[PDB]
Amino acid sequence: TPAFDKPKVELHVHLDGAIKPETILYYGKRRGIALPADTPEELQNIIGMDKPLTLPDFLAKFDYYMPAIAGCRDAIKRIAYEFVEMKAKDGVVYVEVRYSPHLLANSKVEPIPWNQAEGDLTPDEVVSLVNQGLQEGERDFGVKVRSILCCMRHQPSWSSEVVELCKKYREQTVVAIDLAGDETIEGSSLFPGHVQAYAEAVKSGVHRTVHAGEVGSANVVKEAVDTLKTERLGHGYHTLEDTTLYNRLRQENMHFEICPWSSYLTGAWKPDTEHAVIRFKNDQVNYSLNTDDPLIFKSTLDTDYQMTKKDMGFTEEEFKRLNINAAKSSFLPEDEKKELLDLLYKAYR
Ligand SMILES: CCCCCC(=O)Nc1nc(-c2ccc(O)cc2)c(-c2ccc(O)cc2)s1
Ligand SMILES: [Zn+2]
Repeated sequence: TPAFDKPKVELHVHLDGAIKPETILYYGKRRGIALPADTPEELQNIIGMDKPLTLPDFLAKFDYYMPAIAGCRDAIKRIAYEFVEMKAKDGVVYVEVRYSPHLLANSKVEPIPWNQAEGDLTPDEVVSLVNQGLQEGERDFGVKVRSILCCMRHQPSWSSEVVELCKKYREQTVVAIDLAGDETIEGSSLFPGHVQAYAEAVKSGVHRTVHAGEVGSANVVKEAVDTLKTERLGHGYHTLEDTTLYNRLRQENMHFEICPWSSYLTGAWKPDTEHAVIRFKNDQVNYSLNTDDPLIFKSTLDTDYQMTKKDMGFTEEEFKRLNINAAKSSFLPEDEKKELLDLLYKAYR
């Protein structure tokens, strides 16, 4: 039953919310971290969702699984390897994947993530292993992979390690910075650790994306654009609350990272209304379709397309239009960006 059986691209998906239950539950055994269940199927039920949660309830899910994988050096490279296959099974020819170095680390990170004890595995080593997993992954499954390192809203003191990690591992495989986390923290956009991590990126031409607009206000989005200088938005749904902001960003041909299934499940979208993507579709916006976290949302790429295929009208034409846009909007070098594009064109006709 796949809603769109063509090659796809995906620009908004998190490593740490795309681990197989099997693998989480594997490192749980392999190292003594007691999880809330012992066969994969009920993990995917506990560590998964089907109503709007609360925000507390959502973050706590991260408190379950993460410490099985974080701190373990091979679970790292492994979730990365497993990630890439997960995508070839979706039909994706190009993915940028994101995650926070920090939150798979247990050494040289204040504060130590997830309640872990100290350690041996630094933020910087984290990225290295992710590169390996992902780029072996590329070689066997046939996906083009870049990564993207996430700044965290509630930790602007990490942010500098993030842009500089970005610079340290550039195309190999890192292409962009992000800002992610609770976008509802008061003033987190303009916290100086972040404003400067983003000005560093401009400076040293690392590409940029931001979650804004998802669960937070139009002003979150403008801060993103005007102050952190994003090239793309993470979700951006609330953009439509500010008509000039929207209008301008339609003039600017900005890229919105839509996540349709993601958004219902978060409250981000109110099940009564006109889904924002339907607007973006009717106004010809530059958006892309994305799962965001397929673990928590017990989902796959096809699920997102299915939601819109059958709940919101979307045609094959449209589906194709948006992978196009997605490719165009990628943080790939320009030579490779047009190579993606021609793949997509030959496959699309
Ligand atoms: C309730 C629905 C709202 C959804 C929107 C939201 O706030 N998203 C978030 N993403 C992460 C996140 C980001 C990157 C990452 O690598 C892992 C998680 C959060 C996090 C979760 C736990 C935490 O300690 C801090 C932020 S909170
Ligand atoms: Zn996200």
